[PDB]
This record gives sequence, structure tokens and C-alpha cells, in this order.
Amino acid sequence: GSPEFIAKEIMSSEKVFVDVLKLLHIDFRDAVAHASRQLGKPVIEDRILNQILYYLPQLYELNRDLLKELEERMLHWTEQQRIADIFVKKGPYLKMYSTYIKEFDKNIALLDEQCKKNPGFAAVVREFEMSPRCANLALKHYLLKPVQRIPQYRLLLTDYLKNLIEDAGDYRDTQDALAVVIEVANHAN
Repeated sequence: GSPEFIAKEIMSSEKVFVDVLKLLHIDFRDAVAHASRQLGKPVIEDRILNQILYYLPQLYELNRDLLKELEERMLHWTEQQRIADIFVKKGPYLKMYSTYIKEFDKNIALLDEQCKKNPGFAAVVREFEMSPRCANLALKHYLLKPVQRIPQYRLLLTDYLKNLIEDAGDYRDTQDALAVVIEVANHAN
């Protein structure tokens, strides 16, 4: 059925998106930590790294849990055809993507500055980008994914709503979830 197919695509694309958040918050951060242990001192100041990886601990925790809830829903779809309440519940936290989007250009410029002016950090970034984990895509490519994810939620939830029955089941929560994600998406303007 169309609603289940679209909900499955929300889940499957969320698996990929959470893997990007892992790449940034866990794998890249671990690479910096590894270089810092090799050197015996931080290769970059924590406060600067955390601004480059802006809100990534919060976003990783938020979407890791969103994903696991979606996975539970899709495993039990026969008995309960609902996903949108999960987005509505997490609304206050999804609003963190608004500041992520609004600060993106400044935080990418900070990444660029730090790679040009801090050679130990530049080396970690380049070696990570060339590693199989990144597959020779720049860190900025992955840091853009949260910006791109919010319009994807909008498209997917709009298609989901189109295939629901009015004022039954997940319909009203899908409307409210769409309102949350549109408010976030507008910060790209």
C-alpha cells in the first residue's frame, strides 16, 4: 500500500541519514581524538571542533532515537499504521535543525579556516576524507546532509499525507509534523 511504502522510505532514508550523523559525531570526532592521542595534546580546541560539529551530539541522539522508533513502527505496521506522532513528539528538538541551517555557512567557513590555519587538524580532516568511511567526499558534503534532510522530510510527509484517509488515524499528526518541518525548512531562506 502507498502509506506503508512511503513510511518505509522515510525509515530507510532515515537509516542513511543517521549513518551520516554517526560519520560526523562519532567517526570523524574519533579520528580527531585519535590524532590528539598520537600527538599527546588536542589537535584542535574542543570549543572550535564543537562549533564545526554544530549541535551534532544533540542531532545524533535525536535522530538515532527517531529512527529506532520508526523501525519499531514498521515492524508492527499490520497492527498499527502510524509514524507521524513520532515527529510531533520530537518537535522541540527538531527545531535545533533551524539553528543548524541558519549557522551552516558560518560553520563551514570556520571548518575551511581551521583546515588552512591548523596543520594538525588539516591532516586529520584530509586523511578522514580519503578514508573508506568518507570515500573521498569532503567533510562539507556530509555536514550539508542535515540541511538537505529537512526538505526531504517535507516531501516525504506531504506524499504520505496525500495517501492517507482524511481525519482518520495518522492524518492529523501528519499535518502537524509537516508544520514542524516546514518551520525548520524555511530557515534556508
